[PDB]
Amino acid sequence: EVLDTVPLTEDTQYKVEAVLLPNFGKAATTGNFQSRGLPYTMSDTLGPGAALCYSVAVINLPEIPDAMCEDTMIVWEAYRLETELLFAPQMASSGYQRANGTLAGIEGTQLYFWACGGGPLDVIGINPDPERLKVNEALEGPGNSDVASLQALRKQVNAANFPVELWVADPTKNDNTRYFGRVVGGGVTPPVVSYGNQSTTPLIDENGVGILCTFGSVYLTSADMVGMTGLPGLPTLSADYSNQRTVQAGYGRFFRVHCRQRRIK
Amino acid sequence: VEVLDTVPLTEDTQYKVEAVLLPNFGKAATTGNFQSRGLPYTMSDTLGPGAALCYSVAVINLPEIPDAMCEDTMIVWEAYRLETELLFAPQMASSGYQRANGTLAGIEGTQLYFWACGGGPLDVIGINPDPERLKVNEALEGPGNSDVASLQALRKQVNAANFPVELWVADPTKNDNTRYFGRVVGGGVTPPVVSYGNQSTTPLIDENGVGILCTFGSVYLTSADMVGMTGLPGLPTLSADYSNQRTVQAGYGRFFRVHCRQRRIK
Amino acid sequence: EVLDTVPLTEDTQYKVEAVLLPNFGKAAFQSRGLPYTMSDTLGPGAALCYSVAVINLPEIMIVWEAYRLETELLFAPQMASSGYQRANGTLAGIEGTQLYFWACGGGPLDVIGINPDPERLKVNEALEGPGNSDVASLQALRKQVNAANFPVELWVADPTKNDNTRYFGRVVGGGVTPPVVSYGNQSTTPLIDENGVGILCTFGSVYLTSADMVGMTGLPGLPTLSADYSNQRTVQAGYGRFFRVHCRQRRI
Amino acid sequence: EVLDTVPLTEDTQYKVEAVLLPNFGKAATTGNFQSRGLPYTMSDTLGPGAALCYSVAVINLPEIPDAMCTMIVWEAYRLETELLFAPQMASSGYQRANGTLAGIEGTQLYFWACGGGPLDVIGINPDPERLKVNEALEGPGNSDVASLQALRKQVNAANFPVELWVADPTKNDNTRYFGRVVGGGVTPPVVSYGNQSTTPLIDENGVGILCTFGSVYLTSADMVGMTGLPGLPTLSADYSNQRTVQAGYGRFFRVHCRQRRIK
Amino acid sequence: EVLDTVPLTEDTQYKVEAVLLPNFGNFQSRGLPYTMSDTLGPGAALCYSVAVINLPEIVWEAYRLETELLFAPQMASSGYQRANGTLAGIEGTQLYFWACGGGPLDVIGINPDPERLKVNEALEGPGNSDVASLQALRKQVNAANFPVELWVADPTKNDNTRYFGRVVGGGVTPPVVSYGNQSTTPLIDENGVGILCTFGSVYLTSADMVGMTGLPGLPTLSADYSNQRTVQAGYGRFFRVHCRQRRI
Repeated sequence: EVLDTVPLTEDTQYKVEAVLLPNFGKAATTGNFQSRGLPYTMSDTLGPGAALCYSVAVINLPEIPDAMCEDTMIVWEAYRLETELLFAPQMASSGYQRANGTLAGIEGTQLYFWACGGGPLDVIGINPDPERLKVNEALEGPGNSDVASLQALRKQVNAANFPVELWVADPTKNDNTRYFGRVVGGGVTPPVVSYGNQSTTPLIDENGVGILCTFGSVYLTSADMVGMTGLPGLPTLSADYSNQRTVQAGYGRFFRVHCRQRRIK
Repeated sequence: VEVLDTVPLTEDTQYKVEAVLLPNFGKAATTGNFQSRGLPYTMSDTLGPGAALCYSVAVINLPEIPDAMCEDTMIVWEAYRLETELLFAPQMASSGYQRANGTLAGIEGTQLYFWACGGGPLDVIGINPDPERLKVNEALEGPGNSDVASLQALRKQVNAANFPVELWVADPTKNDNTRYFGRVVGGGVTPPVVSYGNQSTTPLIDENGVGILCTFGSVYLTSADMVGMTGLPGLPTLSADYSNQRTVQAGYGRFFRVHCRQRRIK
Repeated sequence: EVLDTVPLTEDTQYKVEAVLLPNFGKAAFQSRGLPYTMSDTLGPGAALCYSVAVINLPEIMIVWEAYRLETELLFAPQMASSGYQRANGTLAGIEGTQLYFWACGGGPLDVIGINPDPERLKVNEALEGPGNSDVASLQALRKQVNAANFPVELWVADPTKNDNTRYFGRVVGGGVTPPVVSYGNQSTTPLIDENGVGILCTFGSVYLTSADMVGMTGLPGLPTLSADYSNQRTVQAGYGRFFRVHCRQRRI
Repeated sequence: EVLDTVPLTEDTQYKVEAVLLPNFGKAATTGNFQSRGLPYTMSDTLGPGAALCYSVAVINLPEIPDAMCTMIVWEAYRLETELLFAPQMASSGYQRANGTLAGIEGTQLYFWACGGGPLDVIGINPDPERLKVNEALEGPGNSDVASLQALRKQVNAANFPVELWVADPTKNDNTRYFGRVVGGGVTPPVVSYGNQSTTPLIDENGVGILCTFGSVYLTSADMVGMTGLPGLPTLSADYSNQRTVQAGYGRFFRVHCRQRRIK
Repeated sequence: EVLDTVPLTEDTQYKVEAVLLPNFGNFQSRGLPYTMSDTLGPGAALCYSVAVINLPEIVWEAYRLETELLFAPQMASSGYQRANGTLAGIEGTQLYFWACGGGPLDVIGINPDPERLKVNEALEGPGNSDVASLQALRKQVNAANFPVELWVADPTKNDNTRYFGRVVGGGVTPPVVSYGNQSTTPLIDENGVGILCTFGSVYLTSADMVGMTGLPGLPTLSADYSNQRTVQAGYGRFFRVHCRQRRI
């Protein structure tokens, strides 16, 4: 039961910024912050350090004095955010394609994903080919379903080792989270990344209600796979160099989250 | 049917329901074949069951409305808005590698993204794009022999799991109590672009403010999401010798949330 | 001189539907043509022509005014139907040059005839010949699409006329370009001008014209996109183009 | 000083239509109206008849009786413009390697302008040392950058190549223009057209193009890409000496004028 | 503390124009050959362009701007590709960037491969981080030698600068450039406040890499000619900045 916002003052408003760093997770409890992974390989197995995992940040919010009074409590409500991907054009850094006599640049399959909620992101585990695709056991294994059935494995992203190839935001949950993702397929598809500091993203639902941070924190999740790359000053996009193809992630993803106070029953 | 006023909004006169429609490479009418990759599609002239993507359907029962009938009027659920999202992840090791470009192959090729929401099954037109040369296995719903959407082309409703999306098109001359949208992309190496999120919404109301009238007590959902084709994990693809392994890649599922209110009709 | 609309009743409003079928016109319906060839010559049966419908409206100076339409392209993904490309070890699909065009007017569509290469491009006698201009000059041939044999490669909607028609077209070039087709039953298209006046159907009918070339295709289950099979490439059209035209009464 | 519009009557409003034809200029005073050029060549030199030049039209407007008191002038406040073009199939040759029609592809430019005088342009040679320009065409001088020293002219003739002359954003105070460039050698073109779109020409103060010289000046260029010849191979080295620029068939303009008082 | 705008007159409003020229830190629209090496070299790598425009002697508040890229189609200028029997044109990786602020642009230095990507000493080195951590080098673009491959607008700062960038990857990607003199860009924040020019100047920054190119009339997009591939920049980026007065 959501009631009214507390009248706006300096004390009833709070904003916070964070930069989520790319994470080729190798462990649950600690991230591996690097914007390029280990070589991905042309194998049937996702390897730790090679596969891009979700990035997460949990940001504690200030205590609200006299929060509980009568049957109502006051909580922080995140009602708007700005987010931006940090990235530069890749030239000398990404190797050369002999067949086209030029720089290879970044290309291939992509994912651009962000979420903001009052708890960790609900996800579904899907193995696109449960018989043939293998997942190193240091990464969160998605179970045996290739479809998003009631039986598919469900978890929350509370750790550094959830590969983006295996875990999808769960639309049947995430009732107190907003999220947005874009996937691009193909192996040579060019990426297009835009950024700036004038755009903003509202977080309010149809009733004017944002994310209710009833656990005292705001939870951020992201993943930004820009494509694949070769190594600087070496050939790529040729059979002999497939063993060096590497995932290129964004340099980081900036968030600015705006909060106000909201009374709930 | 004359549409009267909405019933005043309360907790009891509004209802929302969720479903996830799973991909189906139909092999039979009454039982779906829920998998997100088919059997190898083949380079042949014949659509085979398990290989060809079929429409997914769900029929979702809505709550009984007590005391709904008065003389010449009744109260029914009206679906006025929906959210729908495709579930999908980037495909990397799962989709093989292309030697010629020394990199992962990923998903590419011909695509279809389709959804429908209505008060009964989706009306479709059967079209064979080449009636003389394109063959269809008898386990699948055969579209008949028209290559054009003439008055004579076969018409059916999608009431089973074995209607291939390659052979059956939403019928714009019918579907007066269904809303639908589809997007087709051609080519054999075309990259897919899929987006999803839980903030977008789709109104279902017509120019008179009237949504889908779920007069039979259920809402009918239909979908198809072919993201492209794929090779097998860790193996070479996009080369002549491995064409017999190319497989259709479907979405993992299609989410719907349907919002309903009550409407009196006369 | 256009005056006021007639007050709205059940009798002063009319809507009609039609599905125009693809036409590879041979003289003045199939969704794939005869093989197109790599040659310098457009053939009847190979080249896509405009589709036309003249739809009679009810007897009622008051005339019917079309103020809004819905239009949708009917099409399915092409997989086994379009053959395979050995070089990429996968299905070929539909690709290449495209045209998506519709018009709605109170008479036939005004067009300009253009031969893009008057010295070298040849046109079979069964098709409506565009004359000898490669530019939309005053001298370029002007006709109306009142028959089934106007090839879309040779006739372009005339923006100096069509004062009582609305039209829209999109051309995509290239030979391997992927097509993108969308359709649904919720979109709609107003037909009214700056002064609130739609199409005035002064002959007692509404005139529809369309062309939907989605690209080229090989034959089912056979190799394509290679030299040996170049003589088998065929134009893929849409299966049909749906129109719903909404009319009211207008005093002239 | 711009004052008020004249109260709208039949006499205080005027609209005019034109179709600007493609021009592969070979001389200054006379256009060369064709929608395909001579073969462009794979050379370091822009050839006359091969390089697309800007198309221009200057349209005289009606005399306004008792215009001076302040003076009344025609103000162009809105226009419609559309490209005339058809799909190119048999006309554009075949790509042997892919066993299909080549169609139109490659580098593109779609440009229009409408103003009260000729378009102001900057001359830029993208490689002053190595790119050569036939002497029948307006040479852009020796700057590869849009500096204060770059050659400046107006498009007052039929021989300004679009590869060498860019609309000048430091001038054109009484012109509106828009351009789109697409690179690459095999990029597919997308052209749309219709008779329902419109383009406003009014600025922040609601003032359009003031036609103080008694005419409206139209400028355009529509390079759709390159093409081979009908029934012949293309997109292969052996036939590269036949690759030709494909222009639009024409560009339609309808320009809407009203009367405006100025001081 | 931001107070009220000063009432509008002829005196309290000011606009200024500039064209920022491409800078391979210095003004040329094609660099030296870029090389297929592991090393960014001076004159081959595109750097940010900068202009500091002094304003007339309360501070000036830039509330609106127009910006456009100057560029022409590249045909004979960009070489020929034998494999497709036609002109190569411009293609490849791209950046289109502009910024307008009351001081220099705040940037973060990032080396995308600290172990292998090398940077010539004449260019501003980004330090050793491949991620935008608190540890990543932080600088302002106040010189002509900041490579756009190494320095990214800092979203954690730039509180008095507006910026926008677009990056396109790949080695053969076609560029699409649009321009015109009717579009405009507001610079005001949610409170109606623009760029406060508290040093009495407006600071402009830009980068426009349209792709790569071969030399005129010569083969390109083939191995033997890779040592001739060169970055193609825009011919210039125009700005018109609109200013009013604001009590501070």
